[PDB]
Amino acid sequence: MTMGCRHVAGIRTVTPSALGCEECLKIGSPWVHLRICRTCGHVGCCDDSPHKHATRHFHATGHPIIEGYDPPEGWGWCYVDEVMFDLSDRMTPHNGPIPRYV
Ligand SMILES: [Zn+2]
Ligand SMILES: [Zn+2]
Repeated sequence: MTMGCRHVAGIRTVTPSALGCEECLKIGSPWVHLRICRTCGHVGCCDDSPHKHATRHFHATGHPIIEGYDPPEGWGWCYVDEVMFDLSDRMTPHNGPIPRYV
């Protein structure tokens, strides 16, 4: 899909902390789509969502590469690069059934 930047060389297959955006789950609120780090395994709603968990989390932890978990297409977005590359065979397995609200 896209040439992976050096950041990709340090990402692995991780395990999600929840069945969706943990922050949204804390208040029982829906999400649009989910982005999980290929590092800490923590999930978050995209910046397309008004909650913006993935973006604030990125700034908080420094995890620039996220994967679409809610849409398990198998791609990795690197915030600092703005490039979306392929993770088709490395895609994170489901730890449960993700509640698609939207
Ligand atoms: Zn990068
Ligand atoms: Zn993270």
